[PDB]
Amino acid sequence: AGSRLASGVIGIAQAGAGATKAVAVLKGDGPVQGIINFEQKESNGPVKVWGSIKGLTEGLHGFHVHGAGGDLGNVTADKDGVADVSIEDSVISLSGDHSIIGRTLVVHEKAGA
Repeated sequence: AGSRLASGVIGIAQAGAGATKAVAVLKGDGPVQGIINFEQKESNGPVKVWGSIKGLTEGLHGFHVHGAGGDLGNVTADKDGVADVSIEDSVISLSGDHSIIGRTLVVHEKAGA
């Protein structure tokens, strides 16, 4: 039994004079679905990750971008199976050589734990 993932590619939403936005539509097995937004005002600036994921078993779930420097820790799903996400991370970026744009966001469907 290898780990089942819900995942989605991180796509560009907007550009500005430095400001970037991106979205990942997460899709997995059964009812697992979510939308995760990413925002950065300036290059090399902190990245605000926010959104929510539904259909997850209650508990912790591995949550990260597939690739180097892509660990965002875990998200916590409540008894409804809903995990609200709200992280600010300066490791990841939406520009440069390690831009998470075009890379795949994944969440472990197996709880924590």
